[PDB]
Amino acid sequence: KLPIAMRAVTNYVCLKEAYEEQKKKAADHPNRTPSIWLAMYRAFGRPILLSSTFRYLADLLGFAGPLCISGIVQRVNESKEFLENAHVLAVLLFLALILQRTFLQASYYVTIETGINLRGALLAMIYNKILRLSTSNLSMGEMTLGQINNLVAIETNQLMWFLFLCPNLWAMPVQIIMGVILLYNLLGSSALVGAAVIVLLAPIQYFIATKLAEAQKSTLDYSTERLKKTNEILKGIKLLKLYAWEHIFCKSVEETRMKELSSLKTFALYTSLSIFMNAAIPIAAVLATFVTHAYASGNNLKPAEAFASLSLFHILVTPLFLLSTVVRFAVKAIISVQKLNEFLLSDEIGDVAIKVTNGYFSWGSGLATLSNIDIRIPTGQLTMIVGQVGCGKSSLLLAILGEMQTLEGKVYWNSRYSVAYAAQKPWLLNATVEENITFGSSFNRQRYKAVTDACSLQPDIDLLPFGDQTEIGERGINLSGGQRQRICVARALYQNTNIVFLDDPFSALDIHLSDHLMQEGILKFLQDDKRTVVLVTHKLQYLTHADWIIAMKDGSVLREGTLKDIQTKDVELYEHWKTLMNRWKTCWWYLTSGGFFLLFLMIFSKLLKHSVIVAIDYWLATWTSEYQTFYVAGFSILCGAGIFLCLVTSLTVEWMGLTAAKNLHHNLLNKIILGPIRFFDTTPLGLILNRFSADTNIIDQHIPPTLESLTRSTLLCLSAIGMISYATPVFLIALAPLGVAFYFIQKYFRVASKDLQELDDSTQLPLLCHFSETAEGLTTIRAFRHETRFKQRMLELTDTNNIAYLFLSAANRWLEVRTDYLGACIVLTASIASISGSSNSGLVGLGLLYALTITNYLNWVVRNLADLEVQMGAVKKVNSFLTMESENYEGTMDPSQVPEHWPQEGEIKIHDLCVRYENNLKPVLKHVKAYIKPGQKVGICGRTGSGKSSLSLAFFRMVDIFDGKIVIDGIDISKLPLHTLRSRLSIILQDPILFSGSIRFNLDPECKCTDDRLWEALEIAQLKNMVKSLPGGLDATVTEGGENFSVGQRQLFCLARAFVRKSSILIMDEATASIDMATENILQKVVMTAFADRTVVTIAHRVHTILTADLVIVMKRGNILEYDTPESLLAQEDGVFASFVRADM
Ligand SMILES: CC(C)CCC[C@@H](C)[C@H]1CC[C@H]2[C@@H]3CC=C4C[C@@H](OC(=O)CCC(=O)O)CC[C@]4(C)[C@H]3CC[C@]12C
Ligand SMILES: Nc1ncnc2c1ncn2[C@@H]1O[C@H](COP(=O)(O)OP(=O)(O)OP(=O)(O)O)[C@@H](O)[C@H]1O
Ligand SMILES: Nc1ncnc2c1ncn2[C@@H]1O[C@H](COP(=O)(O)OP(=O)(O)O)[C@@H](O)[C@H]1O
Ligand SMILES: CC1(C)Oc2ccc(C#N)cc2[C@@H](N2CCCC2=O)[C@@H]1O
Ligand SMILES: [Mg+2]
Ligand SMILES: [Mg+2]
Repeated sequence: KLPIAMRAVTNYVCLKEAYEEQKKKAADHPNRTPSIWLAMYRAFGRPILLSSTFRYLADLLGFAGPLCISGIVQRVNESKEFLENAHVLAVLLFLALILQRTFLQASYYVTIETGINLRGALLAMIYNKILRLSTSNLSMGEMTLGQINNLVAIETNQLMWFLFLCPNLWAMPVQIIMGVILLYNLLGSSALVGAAVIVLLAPIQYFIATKLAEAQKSTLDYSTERLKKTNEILKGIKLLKLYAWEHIFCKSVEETRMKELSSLKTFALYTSLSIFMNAAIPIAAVLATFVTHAYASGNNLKPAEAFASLSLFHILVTPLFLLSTVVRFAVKAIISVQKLNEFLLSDEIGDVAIKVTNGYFSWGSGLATLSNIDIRIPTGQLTMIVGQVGCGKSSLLLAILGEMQTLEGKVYWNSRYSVAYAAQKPWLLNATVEENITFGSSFNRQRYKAVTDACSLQPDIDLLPFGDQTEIGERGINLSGGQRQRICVARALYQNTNIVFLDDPFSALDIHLSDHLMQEGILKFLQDDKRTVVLVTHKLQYLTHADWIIAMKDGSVLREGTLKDIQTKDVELYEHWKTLMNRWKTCWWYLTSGGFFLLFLMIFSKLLKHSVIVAIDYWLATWTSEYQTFYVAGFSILCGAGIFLCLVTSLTVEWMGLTAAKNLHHNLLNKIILGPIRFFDTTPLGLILNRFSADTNIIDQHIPPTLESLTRSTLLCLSAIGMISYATPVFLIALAPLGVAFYFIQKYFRVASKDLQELDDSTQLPLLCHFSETAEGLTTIRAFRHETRFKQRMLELTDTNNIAYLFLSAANRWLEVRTDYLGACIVLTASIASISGSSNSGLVGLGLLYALTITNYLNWVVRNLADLEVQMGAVKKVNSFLTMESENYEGTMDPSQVPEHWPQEGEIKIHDLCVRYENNLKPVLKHVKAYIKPGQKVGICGRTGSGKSSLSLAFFRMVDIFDGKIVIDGIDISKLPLHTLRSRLSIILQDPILFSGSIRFNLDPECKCTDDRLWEALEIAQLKNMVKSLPGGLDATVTEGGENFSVGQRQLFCLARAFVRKSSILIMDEATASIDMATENILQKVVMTAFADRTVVTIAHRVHTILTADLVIVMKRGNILEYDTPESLLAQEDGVFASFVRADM
């Protein structure tokens, strides 16, 4: 499989020991952080020393070119002592070249091996950190799941790619210095003038690296923010599309994209300037050197010395080809490792089954949310926790589990035992249903059947494509909320632990499913195993079954004991409870996106640049062919034109890249956000967010540099071929076999590369997904204490990905070795042809040194072409989304007919409405006919899967209608533009989607509302006091996903978000699912007293709420059964509504 040295386990252990030694060294000092760079050096240095040794030997052998060219030229110009023989020197040059290529490839192999080992070790380190970091980092905005995913995907790979190129940073300097030292021998003091111009690259490149570092840090910041906004959009597309807020968030994302593109333009300008200097300081150095020699040494250059010096200049230029690449990658890797080091230095976690005494706990801030927690959980009994929204129940659970730092008090666990946690926000991995329910336990069909029948999952799973073996979660078929929650509770029940913490498992479930889970699942199945159970529920009707009762108010336990104990001590609380219960082509498109003028300007400028650059060498050959003002003047004008064209060609390609990136991302976003909701339901969010993050990163930052390096290399190779063939017209014949050979090796490479490439992208996706599903749901993994198994799985997956990437790199090295030997053969053939069949004593030299150039740059041509193919793949992925269906916003009703206040009355008539989600699917709604008067209170009830939500989303045309007319105030909604319909009606969904920013930003993203109405709304939604007490008032922050607030408070914010709009029709779809009964009653009273004029349709979670409603509808499999007042339906014998009321009460 993977050799032991290359396993992620050993590399991780080595890097971890190095980093722990660094942490010791840091503990030695105050304000001296541990450094990843020294840890990595100490751990993985010896391989890098080996590769550096190979590189130095390669450079020393590369200096054989100058000597051999000098000898060959001198001999063409004019035993065993025949080593001067031209052919002998040519053969020695060929052998030196093959040996240099062997050493270079050995160095590359060692470096890539080390880079892959280090990538594995770093991913292991940050994965263990994920398993260690406290959730208060994500809850308070310290960081986000997206940032951690960015670490795993972009930043670690950026460090790895830099480490591939690392030996250059110290090898390129040396190779340059040696060159100067040799030039000085041939040319005397004149060569010191060129040495100064070359030395100036060090200050210049350091300055440019400073500027690039600043620009890259800014780009990374704005990329983080833009991806945050994009992810929040994609996750909440339903709410945005329902509120007509799509374009507002699109505009904000575009603003952040503009800032990111300004930072990218600074980075491109300074990258384009570094390329200009690396190219034009050699032109200037050649000028200075040879002009000075012309006017200092009276003796002219003999051809041998001239060509030796020119070859030394070529050997200097080769280092500077890759200097821009290495400075770019080093500047990116420095930022990357700053981010990694910030991540790895963060906050980390610190009878009677559980006994908490005098416990003050806080959510990683400094102010206590729980105080005076004196509780005990009796062993093997049912403990129920009851409290209004935001009273510390989930806080209490995650405190016992130790997930929030303790300020005072103790918890005793008569080290922690494995506790089965069913979190309030259910978490599902990307495995099958069976894997999520078993969750790392031996399959037992008897227990599995018992659990599945206690959670009523059987009818729901047999409706799935592959019953019980269908992939679930992100990247798989998306289950409804109730299905996901019941799968999570099934997971909790199936495990063989003794303590089961269930945090409100009945939020999404209806009355029948909830009662079934309570009777068969908790009271019967768990009490048979005699397992401790802690329930956090608002279902007060279940308090009769409770064995122990904890009551929580305002963060502190108000009273604790059996029901009778509470009745005897706190008569008030018991009476309150009783009252409440009432008892390719893509490449051409990328090039053309410039506009047919940037492309042709680029290509013509590059060709002219190389024409002049090669004319410089031809001119030097002709000039030194003597053994003057005219030659100096011609040389100067050629060099100046070369510098100018270098500047132009540098700018053009980067500008092309900028424009292409901007247009690609803009089209992608403005087409994704206009798609139908069916597209987002069907397509996994991963397949879209990856386009937005990884493919966008490639398009922005990876394609322009690869393309420019490819063009430079290919034109250097073509220039060398042209010069050689001109010097020796016979070489063209020799170009027939070799060229053909090229075409073959590449061919073979492809049929493997492609294959391996697919593998390397199919084995990386699991790994990344793991880092996701552990970053999310971390508290669950640490509640079951399955951290060891997840570490093992991460090591396995990273080993697999490393095997795949190692084979990919091995194929690349195969092709590179083959092309290097082909280039050595090209050099040999050109050398022989020039020695034997060239006219002048100067053309032999040009042919030889340009053959050397061919060998030097053909390798880069091949490598960069392969990389550019793999990246045009990503451009193809991004372009694929411009063929989406676009929701029809146009509308047909003339805007003149639509009044200025269209829902002015709020009377809805639904005539023969039949709704389906996709064509050739079951009609969820069947010939429903409804008539709600203006200013009428309508309550719709039914069992899960009865089309309540379909009937709700019908008004906003998020479900495709087969037949039926929905007339709101005399207008068929089918004619209106989508926005005038979706903006003038307000709907409160069941899932509390919440965006990052202030409270204001979540209540009115347009900022078109005064603070007074925001306070009115937050008063109706019962959140006025909590916001008044919050640090920043209405400007208080809301971290991504609303994690810093309770679930109930998230829902109440979602209710205020609807109350602000103040439209005439309010569709409340199970809005009080997570709200407790105490808050829910007062909230309903206030909403009825405030919206008494408007028309509200309430799809109710409990029938008690819709008892005081003007009209009641009961749905059953898409059919309205009873249509009358609640009194009539109650008085009907054996009626459905009457049965609902008994169960709910
Ligand atoms: C000119 C000849 C003799 C050698 C060609 C390369 C070298 C000049 C070396 C010596 C100094 C090196 C540069 C000096 C330091 C930096 C900055 C470094 O990034 C940072 O320093 C962080 C940014 C910051 O300081 O805020 C990235 C590598 C780089 C460009 C180095 C790249 C390789 C350089 C140019
Ligand atoms: N992840 C979190 N990070 C920081 N503060 C939090 C977090 N969750 C809740 N809080 C704060 O803790 C207080 C208690 O909320 P908690 O999380 O215990 O809700 P809960 O009572 O379990 O929820 P509900 O009963 O509505 O389902 C709230 O004021 C909230 O501000
Ligand atoms: N996103 C969806 N795409 C296709 N069909 C769905 C989707 N959601 C629900 N359904 C189907 O429509 C029917 C009614 O679902 P729904 O309207 O969600 O019921 P409820 O009113 O209880 O929410 C169900 O039988 C279900 O199979
Ligand atoms: C004028 C010369 C000495 O200086 C430069 C400057 C920039 C670049 C580039 N890229 C290349 C070169 C030399 N060439 C031209 C073809 C191969 C090579 O090394 C030039 O012969
Ligand atoms: Mg809760
Ligand atoms: Mg529903």
